[PDB]
Amino acid sequence: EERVYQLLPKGDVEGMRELHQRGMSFSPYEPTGIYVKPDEEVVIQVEGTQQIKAYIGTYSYEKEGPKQFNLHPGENKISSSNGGLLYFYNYHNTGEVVAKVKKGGTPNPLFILGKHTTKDWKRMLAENPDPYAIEMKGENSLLTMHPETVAEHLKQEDPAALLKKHDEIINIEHKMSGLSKDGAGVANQGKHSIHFVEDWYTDDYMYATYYRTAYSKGNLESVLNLEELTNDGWGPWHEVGHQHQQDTWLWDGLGDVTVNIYSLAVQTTFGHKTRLEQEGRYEAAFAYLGKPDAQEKMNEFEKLVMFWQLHLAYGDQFYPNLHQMYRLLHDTELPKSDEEKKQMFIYMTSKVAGQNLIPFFDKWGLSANDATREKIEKLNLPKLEKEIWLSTDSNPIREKQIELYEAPYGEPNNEKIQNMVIGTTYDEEKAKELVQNLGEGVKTTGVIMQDTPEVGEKTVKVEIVDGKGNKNFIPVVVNVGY
Repeated sequence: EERVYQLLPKGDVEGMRELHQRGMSFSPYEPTGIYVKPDEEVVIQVEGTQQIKAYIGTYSYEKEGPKQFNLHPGENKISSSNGGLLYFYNYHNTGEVVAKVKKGGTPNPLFILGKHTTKDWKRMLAENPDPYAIEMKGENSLLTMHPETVAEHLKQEDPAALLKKHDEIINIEHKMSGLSKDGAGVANQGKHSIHFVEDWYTDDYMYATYYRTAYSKGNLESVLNLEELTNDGWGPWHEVGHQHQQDTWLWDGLGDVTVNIYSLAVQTTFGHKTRLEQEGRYEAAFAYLGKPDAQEKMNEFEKLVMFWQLHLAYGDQFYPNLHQMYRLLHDTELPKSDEEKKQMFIYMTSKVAGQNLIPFFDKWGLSANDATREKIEKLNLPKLEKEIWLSTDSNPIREKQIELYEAPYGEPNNEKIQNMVIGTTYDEEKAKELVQNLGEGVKTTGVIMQDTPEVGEKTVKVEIVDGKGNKNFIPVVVNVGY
């Protein structure tokens, strides 16, 4: 027969990662529900002008990593020694690409939310007894699991409710990161989903890396059981949070601290008490509240306290604004060491809050130097009027809640990938031609920023600004060269 695919332009995962200042990429996978046997050839033709990429094998699902393929337009034939599930990758930002599989491959269960009913699901399982894998695709999530594991932990008649909840969790963490589906620039979440994989070939408990999050055998209950995902899902919340964690305020000792900021966000949004409160981490942390070497003698979960206190003090809009402001940093102001990251955080949080937070950080053993103190001083920020360093979830000593950052709107010049010499940080005219559809009173500054100075079809950032002084970075695809 013939299975055809309409592959919408999803964009580049690495481009969004650098834009978001995140440490690992989201998933580039577009599931097909086709399984390719080892050393079996598949015939796929690409109808259209643009080319696409393909995968055989699933990240963290087999012993060997997946094999990547560069598919040129028209008829194409590829094969893989290890075999595996077929995926496509339309890394372009515009133009849908038609890809039809007319030879090779075997049907593999793929449930798609908002497209398949319980009837389709029941039929899907019956037609494919004991399959290679079960795949369940939501709006923002992809699940690749072993069938026996799904049979054990899926407590509904279809994966729909499970996929709805996974998307909700992901949307919560996107929001906490100041990322939205229709955001512009540093507020654009991108069009790539988060991948959840059952890994039978690792000893790690749970982990997160590039392109996916993974869960070792025996530890999938909180991923597939809807009730456990909602009530005891700290695991998957944490791993998803790890893919949101931005490095610019991640110094040594925060690796398993700031990730849980997103975890606490999910836990409270579902109407539950915080892990800090239920483990009494507050009382333990307050034992170091004032100590000169407090930060050194505190553990990972104790340091988490001061981060959550900022959220409770200035409302749900704090960390969304903080994430965005960090993405707007120019190359020269990016912190390049743990010490600089610490000092930067004191300044950035103060600017977001709109208050001098130096005494708050002083109490938690994070002292600002004279340069930082002076830099904050020039902002003429009002003092703290309340002691927010004693704040808990059972005691919300808030401050003035702040508004959400309104980033100026702009679009890439997807009409033609232009030229730019590597190392270009300022060019008034080329920058103007790189963007489209600017908001009222919105213009380019001429500032251009490539996070990782590489030559080729790479993503660079173009700075825009409105009348209020607010700025944004518009990600555009440019042909960089020597």
